[PDB]
Amino acid sequence: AMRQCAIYGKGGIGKSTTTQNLVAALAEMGKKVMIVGCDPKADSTRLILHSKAQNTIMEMAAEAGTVEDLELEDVLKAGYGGVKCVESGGPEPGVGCAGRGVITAINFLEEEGAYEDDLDFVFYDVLGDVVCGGFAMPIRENKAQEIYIVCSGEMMAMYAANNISKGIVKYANSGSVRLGGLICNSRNTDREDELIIALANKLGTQMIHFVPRDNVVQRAEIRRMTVIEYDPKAKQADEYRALARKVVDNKLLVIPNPITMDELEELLMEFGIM
Amino acid sequence: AMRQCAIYGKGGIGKSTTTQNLVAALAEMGKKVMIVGCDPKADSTRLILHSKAQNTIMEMAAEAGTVEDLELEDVLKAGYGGVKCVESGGPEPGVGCAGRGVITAINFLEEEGAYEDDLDFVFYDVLGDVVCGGFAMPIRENKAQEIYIVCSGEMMAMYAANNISKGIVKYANSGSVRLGGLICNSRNTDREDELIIALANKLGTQMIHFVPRDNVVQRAEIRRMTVIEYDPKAKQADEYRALARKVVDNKLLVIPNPITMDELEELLMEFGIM
Ligand SMILES: Nc1ncnc2c1ncn2[C@@H]1O[C@H](COP(=O)(O)OP(=O)(O)O)[C@@H](O)[C@H]1O
Ligand SMILES: Nc1ncnc2c1ncn2[C@@H]1O[C@H](COP(=O)(O)OP(=O)(O)O)[C@@H](O)[C@H]1O
Ligand SMILES: [Mg+2]
Ligand SMILES: [Mg+2]
Repeated sequence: AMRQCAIYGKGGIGKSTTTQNLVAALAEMGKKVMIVGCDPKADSTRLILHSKAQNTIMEMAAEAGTVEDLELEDVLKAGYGGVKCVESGGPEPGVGCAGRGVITAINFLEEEGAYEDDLDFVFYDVLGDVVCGGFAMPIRENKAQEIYIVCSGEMMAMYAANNISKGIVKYANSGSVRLGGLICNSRNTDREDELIIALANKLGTQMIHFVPRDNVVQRAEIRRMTVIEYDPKAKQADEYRALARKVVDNKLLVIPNPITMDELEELLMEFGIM
Repeated sequence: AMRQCAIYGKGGIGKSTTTQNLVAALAEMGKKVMIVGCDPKADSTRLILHSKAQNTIMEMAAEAGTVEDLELEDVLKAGYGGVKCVESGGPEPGVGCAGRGVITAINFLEEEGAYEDDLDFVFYDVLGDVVCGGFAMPIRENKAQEIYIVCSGEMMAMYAANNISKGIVKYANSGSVRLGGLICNSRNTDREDELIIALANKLGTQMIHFVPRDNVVQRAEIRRMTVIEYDPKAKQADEYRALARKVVDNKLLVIPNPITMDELEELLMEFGIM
């Protein structure tokens, strides 16, 4: 068995930092993981690979001629803890659909046997500001059974979580894609944990972890490293270990209950965030 | 003559708050303005209309049968200072292309004569996290000659500004779409103004205004109002008046010079933001 998970959320919310640190913690535990980058920013694997970023399947297929001329062993790269890494890529801005590389990449990985029985987890790191094209494909085509949404007390981040949840509902008649939890990536605001707990309850899920804002993240990332590798004794490393443990142990996977803008605004007003 | 302007930027950066306040300041000056909402969030006109939001062209065409059964005078709504307002709308998450409503809306406005000679400005408020589909249409189809990008010292906001600039470059062989400036919507961080000035210089544009972070915005918006209308004496009202004046007087419209991720990271490192 292997658990296919996707991390969604609005841009800049902390998807890639949270995913790579969570996965490093899983590898530290003994799990075999692969990360599939599904964001055109294409820096979703750099902290595992100690790298600037990673060359993308779209880039690599173009140099090889066709995606058929690519070999999986040339594409997947292993970094910290043996974690395997790949980036989808996408067309340049203003050219075609920003999500088109995700479809090509996931199909390539499936055909070439990347989903080896020894893997324990796959994590897709997916742009979540729009839920369409290749960005919706992990949900529409039943690729990620467990969706975790990174958000914060920011209205836009909660709105994005609600929109992703609407996408999950739309495809619930087929497949088994479910909402597994919200991850609050703290803005260091008061009552933010309570706000995200309340949002999760309205959606029917849970706040699986509250990730604190901590400067050690920036110091690790300047050195192209997860906190797990950079400073295994840091408080923040233990936070990512707690998130990883709760993901491993999580059994709540629901069809969520999207809320109205009225309910979103009411949540914001109640917890004094405004 | 009328100047067609578009406000782009990543989600949550301040596009709609900045646009509606800028436009209220223009109306206060005596300008005739229309705002075209091009973001699926569809709350780009609520502060002009004193409203929850505005029903969208996609919603309204569906109830009327066809977009041909819609009348412009039923669609455009006027609020503070006579500013005219319309929302494109878009499909639900997971359904088709998130930007498809923008194409329908702009074509409807053009055919129905919305671009009356008496208008001084049109502002499109456009989602900027992906530059594709209907979100690229104002650039691809030469609808907004002057692009202003709202950003901040946040790496993701600067990355988005760079991506939008790449879209402008891609279509520079036709039409007259140009980058008019960056608007820094402050995160209250040190050297943020200098950082955005430096980014603008590398792109070949300017920082047209630094908008401070000010709680009066939240107090105005709780009451569904621009700061201009809510408290015309507020310091922040004068900030939006300064932005509006500089937009009116701006003559620098360039084909920008997009930068590398290496240059973006170097900017961040230099100004001590990290
Ligand atoms: N818990 C945290 N503490 C401190 N900084 C963080 C934290 N989470 C994310 N960041 C910083 O926020 C920025 C954006 O995070 P990232 O994961 O790249 O977002 P996304 O992938 O959602 O666009 C990065 O500079 C990252 O280092
Ligand atoms: N200069 C500012 N000072 C205080 N709050 C602001 C400012 N600009 C924006 N905001 C707040 O930031 C949030 C997001 O702004 P908004 O314009 O809706 O972003 P976007 O349209 O880019 O998604 C809103 O709650 C808004 O009130
Ligand atoms: Mg990322
Ligand atoms: Mg907006």
